[PDB]
Amino acid sequence: FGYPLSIFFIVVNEFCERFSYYGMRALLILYFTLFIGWDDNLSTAIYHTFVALCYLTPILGALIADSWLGKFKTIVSLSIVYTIGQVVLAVSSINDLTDGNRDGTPDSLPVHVALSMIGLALIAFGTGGIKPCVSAFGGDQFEEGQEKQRNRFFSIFYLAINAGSLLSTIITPILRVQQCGIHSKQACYPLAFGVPAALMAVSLIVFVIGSRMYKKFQPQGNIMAKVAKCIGFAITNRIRHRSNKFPKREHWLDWAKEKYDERLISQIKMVTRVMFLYIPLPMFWALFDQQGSRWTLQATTMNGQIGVIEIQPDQMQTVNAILIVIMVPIMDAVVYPLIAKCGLNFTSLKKMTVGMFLASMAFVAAAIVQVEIDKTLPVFPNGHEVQVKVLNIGNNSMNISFPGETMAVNQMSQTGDFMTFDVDKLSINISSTGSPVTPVTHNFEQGHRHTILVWAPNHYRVIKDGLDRKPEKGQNGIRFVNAFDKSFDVTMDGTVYVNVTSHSASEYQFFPSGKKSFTINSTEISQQCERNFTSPRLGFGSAYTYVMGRKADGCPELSVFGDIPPNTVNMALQIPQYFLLTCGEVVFSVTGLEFSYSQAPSNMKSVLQAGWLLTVAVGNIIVLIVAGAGQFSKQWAEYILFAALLLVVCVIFGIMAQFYTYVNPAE
Repeated sequence: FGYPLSIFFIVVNEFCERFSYYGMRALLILYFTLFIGWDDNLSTAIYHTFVALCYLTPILGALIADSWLGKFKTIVSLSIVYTIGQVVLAVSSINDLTDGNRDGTPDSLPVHVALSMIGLALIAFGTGGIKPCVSAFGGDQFEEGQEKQRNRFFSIFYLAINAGSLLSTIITPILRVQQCGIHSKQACYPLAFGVPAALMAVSLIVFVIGSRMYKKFQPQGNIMAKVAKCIGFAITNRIRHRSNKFPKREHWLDWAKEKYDERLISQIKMVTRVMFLYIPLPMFWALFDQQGSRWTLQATTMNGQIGVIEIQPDQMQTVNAILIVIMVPIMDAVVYPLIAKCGLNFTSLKKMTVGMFLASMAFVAAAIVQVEIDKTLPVFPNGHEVQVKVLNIGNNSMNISFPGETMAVNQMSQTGDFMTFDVDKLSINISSTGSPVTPVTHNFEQGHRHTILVWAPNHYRVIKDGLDRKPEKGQNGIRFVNAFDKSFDVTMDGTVYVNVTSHSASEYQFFPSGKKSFTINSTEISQQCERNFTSPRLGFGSAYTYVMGRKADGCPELSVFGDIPPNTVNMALQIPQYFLLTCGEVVFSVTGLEFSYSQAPSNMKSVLQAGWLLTVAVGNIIVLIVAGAGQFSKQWAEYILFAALLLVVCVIFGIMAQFYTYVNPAE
């Protein structure tokens, strides 16, 4: 190979940039959901504000590059700002800052969240600035060699962007969940945010110099005229005047005489036409980004596919990337067999319409899958009702008499699932074979779950659960229940249960996933029986009750009786969702960019990109004003609402496609 290695250099630049951006996105959503956790709606709102700012930035970056700075200076400065933002956010994620002085001033609102917002704003600025420059500059470098140098360029660059996304998401998710082997930090986010910063550092080192050969491009889009036109006709028509000439045509033509009256204004009219076409696109773009955000939120509460290997909450975007790559080549031949042996030809505008329809199908599938999830969800009753279960810890079976129903609870067994009763209508009676009926005498507080431990017909007690608010942001929980005459203490995974009183229950605390061993110490159980036991498979968001009874020799035996079961649905459902949304994105994006490009002069290729980015940003703002403001129901509500809006936009775009004059060899 030749000494000029610019190809490797720029493709490495692309890899690093995309890697960092997608890692940032995934961890952003899963951390705003988990660590700070203002609210799910607020989290997705902040994520979509970040995305909207990132997609609004590129036009500002191009204007700043046009104004005073140079292309190289602009790109390097924006890369530096992007790296600084990532680093400062990563520092914000870690909570420790060792200081000689003991004085700590959080500056009213927490330093954590404030530094996080500053970092995200900085990285939005940086990414928006750095995104457009590289491809255009590489094309302008040596377009002459279209024969095969240009072809190799495009191929390697495509491989690069595709890979930079996939590895990004997978590796970021993996890193996130790692208890690092350093000074005690059970945190997750510091290292995961730190990793992409190194790639930006290297890429900036990769882009240190131009190897004594580049080219300079100051003018981009002529923003002066683009604002002058608007201010001109608006001011001229607005002021109190006769306006006896043409309402909008004469002023437009006049200002064209005043300023650029040449191909400039002609092509401005040209694009103003193709853009009025873009106008209704926002919904599709809003839907794809809302997808990323709230789907990573819905995947948070599904199953995990423990299977052979856990899938991890934020790896469904990996499904998106994989399918994108695989089908992009498939689409060219299989899905376009030309006329083949049928009677239809398939046009770009109806291709975009079909893409919107496929996206609507993706979101209706999302809605039905979301409904399928609620088949198993902790209800947690509202006030004025209580939720009661009975657990047997004695050596005999009792017949528990609920109002209207009586069931027998065997030795070392529990009743069915939690049953809710009215506070005023609750009357529980306890009796066994040959024993008198003993009614319960306790004041059950409304809106709470109660467990009844019975070891004798005339002996019972009431224990409140106290988890009426789900596993909160935590994963899974556990209690311990004492069936021994004397109390015991247990240390499980380093956490110590202290003085679990006789015939009572221990309090709740959360532990990480996996099998955990515990050691139970008491004066009632001697040292000969090994007091260590290992937990059976523990799921996400679950809670279990462990009862320590007497064996034949009296040594403790394990008793697993779940109250809140682990959530189960299998991410398979996210797979149809992602297949359909992928197909949609592919066809829509490719067709639109090419058709928009085909009906425009080569001179304003950048203006179409600006329109595309503005469309995506407006869609993000729409998702913002829908998600942050509207809080009525679960994911199903806005899923259905977005599907309906997208279908309406699809039919409107079809009608618009029925009436459009196209263009010709642009002349």
